[PDB]
Amino acid sequence: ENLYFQGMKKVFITTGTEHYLRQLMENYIGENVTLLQNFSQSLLYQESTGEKLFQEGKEYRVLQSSGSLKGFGIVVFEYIQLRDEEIPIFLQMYQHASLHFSETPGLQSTKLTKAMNTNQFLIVSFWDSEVFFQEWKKTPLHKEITSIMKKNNTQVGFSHEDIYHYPEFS
Repeated sequence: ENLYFQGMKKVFITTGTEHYLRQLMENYIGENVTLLQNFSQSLLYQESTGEKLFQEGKEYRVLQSSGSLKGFGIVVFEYIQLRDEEIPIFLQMYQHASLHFSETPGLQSTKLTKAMNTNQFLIVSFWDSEVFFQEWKKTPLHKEITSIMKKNNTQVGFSHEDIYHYPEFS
């Protein structure tokens, strides 16, 4: 089995107003669901195994994962487009880099994912605070992600870095 193509571990990402997404959370209470927010927008992040079926949001296949979500801090979404020729190289490099994620200060968890049926990749990283993420920007992995993000951008919204935080405590 080639899990790049056939893997069943997924991330679903649904954007919307806080009110809508809080209703959506109510309907999927007791699921793997996290509400995140930034200045513009709210987002629901879920990990699950299987298919989207009728569920909302955009689906990404998880290729590589590390760590575990602690439920606080900031979450960074790095969307990049890879050319076919780059994919084996990038996956190997990322796997080698990931051997050192446990030594990366403030890094809780990472997900390397691919949009279903396309060459758009999404790297999700969970951090204790933005300070730790800003330090990580100094690393070769961040530099190469940034390079690809700029070089391969087809200018239709598939390449961007979005930062979210956990919502106000209620």
